[PDB]
Amino acid sequence: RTAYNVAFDALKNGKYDDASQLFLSFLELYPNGVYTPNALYWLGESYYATRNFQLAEAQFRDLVSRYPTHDKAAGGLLKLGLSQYGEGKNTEAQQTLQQVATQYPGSDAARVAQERLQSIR
Ligand SMILES: [Zn+2]
Repeated sequence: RTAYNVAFDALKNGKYDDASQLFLSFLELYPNGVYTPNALYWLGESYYATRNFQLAEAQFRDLVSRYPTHDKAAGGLLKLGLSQYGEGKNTEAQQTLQQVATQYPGSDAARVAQERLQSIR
């Protein structure tokens, strides 16, 4: 049990403010560790959960940029687009959701991105 687990447990319990502080703290210590991509993703999700779309955008963008082949990257790009939609940036959001199907064809994330894209229209 380490700092990642302490952060993850706050998230599991729906304590999003605590989880954001703890994952932010984790990322200060681990700018490029084994669980860095995971932490960027979950920090993004913590922010997304509380409609902090600008804060979420930074985390998901970083994740996809730096770890494009990581397990979390497809979902990260999906949530980047959803965060941009949350910011009211419809053009940029549609572009990003389109990117999920292009860069991560066949992924669960690509499917969801297409569903959300059709709803945005
Ligand atoms: Zn934006």
